[PDB]
Amino acid sequence: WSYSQTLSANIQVNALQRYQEMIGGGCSGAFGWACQQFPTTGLTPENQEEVTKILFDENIGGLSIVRNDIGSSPGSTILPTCPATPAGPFNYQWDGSDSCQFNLTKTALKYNPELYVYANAWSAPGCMKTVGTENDGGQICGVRGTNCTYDWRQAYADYLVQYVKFYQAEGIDISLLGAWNEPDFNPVTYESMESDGFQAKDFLEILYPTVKKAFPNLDVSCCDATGARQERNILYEVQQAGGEHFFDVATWHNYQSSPERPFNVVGKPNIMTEWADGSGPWNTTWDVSGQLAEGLQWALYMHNAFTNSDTSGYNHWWCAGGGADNVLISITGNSYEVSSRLWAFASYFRFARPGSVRIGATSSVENVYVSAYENKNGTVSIPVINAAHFPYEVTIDLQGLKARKRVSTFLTDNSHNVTLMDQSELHGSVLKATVPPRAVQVFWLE
Amino acid sequence: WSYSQTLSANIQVNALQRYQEMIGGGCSGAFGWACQQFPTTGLTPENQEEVTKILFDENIGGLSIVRNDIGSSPGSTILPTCPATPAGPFNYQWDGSDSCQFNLTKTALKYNPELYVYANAWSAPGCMKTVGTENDGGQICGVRGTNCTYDWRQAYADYLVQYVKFYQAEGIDISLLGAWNEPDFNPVTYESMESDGFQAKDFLEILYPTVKKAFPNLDVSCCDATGARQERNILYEVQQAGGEHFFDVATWHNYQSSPERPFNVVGKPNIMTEWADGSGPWNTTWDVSGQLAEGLQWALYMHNAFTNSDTSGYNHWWCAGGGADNVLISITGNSYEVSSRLWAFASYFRFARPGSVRIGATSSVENVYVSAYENKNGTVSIPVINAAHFPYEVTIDLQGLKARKRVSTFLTDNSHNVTLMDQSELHGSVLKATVPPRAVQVFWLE
Ligand SMILES: *[C@@H]1O[C@H](CO)[C@@H](O[C@@H]2O[C@H](CO)[C@@H](O[C@@H]3O[C@H](CO[C@H]4O[C@H](CO[C@H]5O[C@H](CO)[C@@H](O)[C@H](O)[C@@H]5O[C@H]5O[C@H](CO)[C@@H](O)[C@H](O)[C@@H]5O)[C@@H](O)[C@H](O[C@H]5O[C@H](CO)[C@@H](O)[C@H](O)[C@@H]5O[C@H]5O[C@H](CO)[C@@H](O)[C@H](O)[C@@H]5O)[C@@H]4O)[C@@H](O)[C@H](O[C@H]4O[C@H](CO)[C@@H](O)[C@H](O)[C@@H]4O[C@H]4O[C@H](CO)[C@@H](O)[C@H](O)[C@@H]4O[C@H]4O[C@H](CO)[C@@H](O)[C@H](O)[C@@H]4O)[C@@H]3O)[C@H](O)[C@H]2NC(C)=O)[C@H](O)[C@H]1NC(C)=O
Ligand SMILES: *[C@@H]1O[C@H](CO)[C@@H](O[C@@H]2O[C@H](CO)[C@@H](O[C@@H]3O[C@H](CO[C@H]4O[C@H](CO[C@H]5O[C@H](CO)[C@@H](O)[C@H](O)[C@@H]5O[C@H]5O[C@H](CO)[C@@H](O)[C@H](O)[C@@H]5O)[C@@H](O)[C@H](O[C@H]5O[C@H](CO)[C@@H](O)[C@H](O)[C@@H]5O)[C@@H]4O)[C@@H](O)[C@H](O[C@H]4O[C@H](CO)[C@@H](O)[C@H](O)[C@@H]4O[C@H]4O[C@H](CO)[C@@H](O)[C@H](O)[C@@H]4O)[C@@H]3O)[C@H](O)[C@H]2NC(C)=O)[C@H](O)[C@H]1NC(C)=O
Ligand SMILES: *[C@@H]1O[C@H](CO)[C@@H](O[C@@H]2O[C@H](CO)[C@@H](O[C@@H]3O[C@H](CO[C@H]4O[C@H](CO)[C@@H](O)[C@H](O[C@H]5O[C@H](CO)[C@@H](O)[C@H](O)[C@@H]5O)[C@@H]4O)[C@@H](O)[C@H](O[C@H]4O[C@H](CO)[C@@H](O)[C@H](O)[C@@H]4O)[C@@H]3O)[C@H](O)[C@H]2NC(C)=O)[C@H](O)[C@H]1NC(C)=O
Ligand SMILES: *[C@@H]1O[C@H](CO)[C@@H](O[C@@H]2O[C@H](CO)[C@@H](O[C@@H]3O[C@H](CO[C@H]4O[C@H](CO)[C@@H](O)[C@H](O)[C@@H]4O)[C@@H](O)[C@H](O[C@H]4O[C@H](CO)[C@@H](O)[C@H](O)[C@@H]4O)[C@@H]3O)[C@H](O)[C@H]2NC(C)=O)[C@H](O)[C@H]1NC(C)=O
Ligand SMILES: *[C@@H]1O[C@H](CO)[C@@H](O[C@@H]2O[C@H](CO)[C@@H](O)[C@H](O)[C@H]2NC(C)=O)[C@H](O)[C@H]1NC(C)=O
Ligand SMILES: *[C@@H]1O[C@H](CO)[C@@H](O[C@@H]2O[C@H](CO)[C@@H](O)[C@H](O)[C@H]2NC(C)=O)[C@H](O)[C@H]1NC(C)=O
Ligand SMILES: *[C@@H]1O[C@H](CO)[C@@H](O)[C@H](O)[C@H]1NC(C)=O
Ligand SMILES: *[C@@H]1O[C@H](CO)[C@@H](O)[C@H](O)[C@H]1NC(C)=O
Ligand SMILES: *[C@@H]1O[C@H](CO)[C@@H](O)[C@H](O)[C@H]1NC(C)=O
Repeated sequence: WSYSQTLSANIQVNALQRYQEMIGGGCSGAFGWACQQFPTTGLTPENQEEVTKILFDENIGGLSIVRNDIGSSPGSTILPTCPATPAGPFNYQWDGSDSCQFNLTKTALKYNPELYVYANAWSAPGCMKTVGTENDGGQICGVRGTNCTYDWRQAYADYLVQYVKFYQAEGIDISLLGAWNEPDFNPVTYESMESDGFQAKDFLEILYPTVKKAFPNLDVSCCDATGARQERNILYEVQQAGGEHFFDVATWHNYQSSPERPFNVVGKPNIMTEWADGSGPWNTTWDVSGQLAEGLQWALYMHNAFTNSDTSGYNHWWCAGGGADNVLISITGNSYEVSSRLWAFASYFRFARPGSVRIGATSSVENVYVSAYENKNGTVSIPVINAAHFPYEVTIDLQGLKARKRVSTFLTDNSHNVTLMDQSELHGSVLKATVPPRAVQVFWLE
Repeated sequence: WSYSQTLSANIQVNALQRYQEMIGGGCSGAFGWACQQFPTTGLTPENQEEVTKILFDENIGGLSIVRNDIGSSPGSTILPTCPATPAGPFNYQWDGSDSCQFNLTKTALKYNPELYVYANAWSAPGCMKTVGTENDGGQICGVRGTNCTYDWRQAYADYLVQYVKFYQAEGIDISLLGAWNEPDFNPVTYESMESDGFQAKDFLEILYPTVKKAFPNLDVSCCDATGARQERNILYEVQQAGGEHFFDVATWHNYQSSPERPFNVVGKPNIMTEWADGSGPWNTTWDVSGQLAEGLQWALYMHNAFTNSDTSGYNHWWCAGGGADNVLISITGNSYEVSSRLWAFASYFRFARPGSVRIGATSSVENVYVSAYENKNGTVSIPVINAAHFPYEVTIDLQGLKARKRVSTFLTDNSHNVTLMDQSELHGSVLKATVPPRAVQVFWLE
């Protein structure tokens, strides 16, 4: 809703003030959701291509991250049968599908050559865990606080690297490798594995050099905790245990604690690697209810992470399929619907491409939000969020961007999906525009 | 889970550093949940008393806040029929039940004489709203951005004060009065009413002096937003509109944004007035899964709010009844179970009573959390949370508490519910103790 009233906001953007390097937005096809995106029954191949294109085409959804589950379940793992001991031999199996995640990754890469693939294990194979199963939590055999018949840490590291090798041989580079999912949480009934930061360091001291020996440019994550506070606690313990230099990227989920402050690592970026409305019905609205599933709220959640926790990437849970509101694109039979959450993603990532750097942006009005990003080639994005219920006349002072010639204005609200509204020449360093209520307006400077 | 390892933590507590004044913990019986706690069949009257005592007895749950819905629905409102215009006559009705909330409040007061009652409207009567119904959001007629036939603001203020008068005539003092619930959110199907901060100020400028004339010590809240960020935006706008001194307490819910920083108001306390696991099954465990419903997680959520957003009070959603995990005590027939979330509440509020002041407390270990509270009468509570998975030997240095002579130690973990562990004489200003893994240990100084 909105009403007639106009106020003003002053914004200053300063390319001399520089923060994090951005990675992008993304989603997962884990647990067979990639097969709902690529079913070859119901959704036609034309429509499966279109759905993936909507997500990963720079000009539409703008996404760049595909997060794949290194599976550990019957029929989803590269190690369906384990050797008796870590001496092996190991019989690795690749079916060219990987629960259709290979299809998802290959197709996303077709539409986005800058794809950032995150291979993330939810559990080790059960044979290398205290509980003897990929379900029900438990620990990698060989970290402190375990008493298994053998130390399986090297074997688990080698297994993760082999998964990466399968994708490399198909011509797909992995960008990030993770060995846990939500290690602070035991869901019991599906792939899971628990850890504190001391036990995590006990594994990372083996994983990290093993990875760099095979793939010197492959980054290692830690540790996909359920929330920001749980991640900070694991990060503290990893560093306390001596493992500061055994991971490269802090990864965390937004389910069980959300941050308003940075993470407790120096010199490492962070990615929010999973979040969704896990309980509500399928939803597409931008700003009708004010509920957390809506697109405008996701624009605001992302602004908070990028400006207050210096976050470099942001992932929905699933890309496309069933699962009610857990996807960005809902698929039923040969039909699909796009949630306006994707246009919140696009408002950031259609314009701030991988390698862009967040730069200084301030607003004189608390709920007229602004951030700004400078691409490697010097183009600049300024996504402004008018979270108020009436229009704001904004004035944007540009510092450090004198080499800019043109400005294009894009709008997302209840009747606009990143719509091009205006294009003008830049004849000074000041932008003036009226931002509609409850909207994201992106100023694209070239 | 835990393992064998011991590390140490240094803690410093300083009564010379002083923060917020505490109000307490509590819950609601709105929407008929008080009638599930006091039912006409099933739970016996003796068990109804016992459930209320478990919540509000200082020695058990330690809660002090009862949050009541000033109802607006057929059968639950003090204004069953509206006059045609704000001139009235208003035919107010008091049935002495208030959807059993009177019984909840009167029984809670019997177990806690310091009960802090928060009377909170979810919506104005439909006749005073733009939408003509208590459901489906909409605005108080007469705030900016409305074009109703009449300005109903004074009438709504008088109606809220009359509700308070009915309670005060029955011998129950109301401590806080709120005119909206989640004004950033429209659930459509139940009592709701929307507002931005400008519109809220337009009503608060009438409600506030109306309230203080009738009840000079009755505090006014604003505005029970669905999350911390939504509350900050409304508070910004109320103050931008000129309304800084038309409310007394900032109220907010933890559903759609959680804080790690203070709220944007000077000289006013804040209360987190509603949160719960809205979707999961009924749950009582302390630390088995690591899921957000668990008692240990709630202890940590409260620590975060009290130490990082200076929060003075904390409410579950419902007190007791059905509704899966939305209650602190589940009732089925003549049986009940208590969630260990209640022992997280007690770890703070059994010992930090109304009027206590949060004092300085630091820990040398990130996930050994500490806070500290000084009661008006000089006793001090120090709730330490060992969020690690092994025991910590803590050393607590006490500054500014020379005149305390005794310490009692209370423990909550998977096998203890605020159990008295030890009582010792206080020699010197140094406490030493081993805090078990995944536990809240309270040091009670007298
Ligand atoms: C400051 O401040 C603070 C805070 O506030 C404080 O403190 C506090 O105080 C309060 C007041 O006083 C209190 O309360 C109270 O209480 C009571 C009871 O008591 C009892 O109990 C308790 C508890 O117990 C439990 O716990 C424990 C621990 O753990 C254990 O051990 C036990 O066994 C138990 O257990 C159980 O339970 C639990 C839960 O609870 C569980 O968990 C478990 O498991 C189990 O089950 C206790 O504590 C006590 O004891 C104590 O004390 C005694 C004396 O009495 C002694 O002898 C002992 O020894 C002890 O002490 C020790 O310890 C402790 C701990 O425990 C420590 O702390 C110390 O220090 C020492 O060391 C007992 O046993 C009650 O009764 C009360 O009530 C009342 O009041 C109310 C209000 O307030 C009301 O409502 C009610 O109703 C009543 O009323 C009545 O009374 C009054 C007076 O009293 C009046 O006024 C009225 O009117 C009425 O009257 C009527 O009635 C009567 C009778 O009663 C008659 O007589 C007449 O005539 C008429 O008819 C109260 O509530 C609390 O407790 C406290 N806290 C703490 C923590 O401590 C302080 O004090 C201050 N200070 C200053 C200086 O000021
Ligand atoms: C600095 O970095 C910047 C960031 O990267 C960079 O900007 C971006 O550059 C890239 C690379 O060039 C651009 O991406 C290309 O886009 C081509 C299509 O371009 C045309 O369509 C665009 C989108 O059009 C929609 O949106 C507009 C804005 O709302 C509307 O006006 C349109 O009507 C249209 O709307 C429809 O779709 C919307 C969703 O998209 C929807 O909301 C709406 O409702 C409606 O449905 C237009 O922006 C663009 O228009 C501009 O350019 C034309 C000139 O062509 C002008 O006439 C226009 O007036 C306007 O100025 C175009 O119309 C793609 O074809 C291209 O694909 C190729 O490349 C990718 C990989 O990048 C491959 O995967 C793909 O297969 C293609 O490969 C083929 O070609 C390449 C060479 O092109 C070759 O190498 C390869 O081997 C193969 O042969 C690519 O995706 C991106 O659009 C730019 N973004 C922005 C925001 O501008 C910037 O240029 C850099 N600057 C410098 C100096 O380096
Ligand atoms: C400290 O504080 C804690 C927290 O309050 C107290 O611990 C809790 O106590 C309550 C009761 O006071 C417990 O609830 C009861 O649990 C028992 C045990 O159930 C378990 O074991 C059974 C085998 O003996 C098993 O059958 C159960 O499994 C069934 O039920 C679960 C429910 O989740 C379901 O998921 C399964 O699929 C099964 O269907 C379970 O594993 C249980 O038997 C009790 O049932 C009785 O009462 C209920 C009414 O509540 C009634 O409906 C039943 O028919 C039956 O009459 C009841 O559920 C609770 O589990 C405890 N929680 C924890 C974390 O321990 C603790 O007691 C306090 N300490 C002290 C000293 O007081
Ligand atoms: C900008 O981006 C937004 C967000 O992606 C787009 O808006 C969404 O568009 C989709 C379709 O692409 C909409 O989904 C469709 O909504 C229709 C309306 O549903 C309402 O009204 C009917 C009428 O009775 C009710 O039955 C229903 O419950 C709703 O109240 C539906 O009719 C559509 O149903 C279709 O699919 C189902 C599949 O089971 C079939 O049963 C039907 O027969 C039919 O084939 C569908 O659900 C969605 O509502 C839009 N959301 C919003 C917030 O607008 C914009 O289109 C896009 N802009 C542009 C220009 O493209
Ligand atoms: C999420 O978005 C959906 C649409 O994708 C909204 O669906 C509406 O549902 C109500 C019934 O609950 C219908 O009367 C409307 O016609 C639906 N709208 C449309 C456009 O189809 C749903 O309300 C949204 N939920 C939230 C919480 O915002
Ligand atoms: C919340 O607490 C309940 C107990 O109140 C836990 O219940 C267990 O549920 C599983 C199935 O999900 C049963 O097999 C167990 O027997 C139950 N335990 C008991 C003691 O009844 C439940 O697991 C907890 N949920 C979370 C997420 O922690
Ligand atoms: C997935 O890709 C493989 C080869 O990469 C192909 O054989 C198979 O048909 C694809 N599956 C779907 C459902 O598109
Ligand atoms: C570990 O397990 C083996 C085999 O059960 C047992 O012999 C050994 O004592 C255990 N180690 C410890 C330290 O308990
Ligand atoms: C509510 O309180 C009155 C007076 O104490 C009592 O008579 C009535 O039975 C109570 N109602 C219920 C449902 O317990």
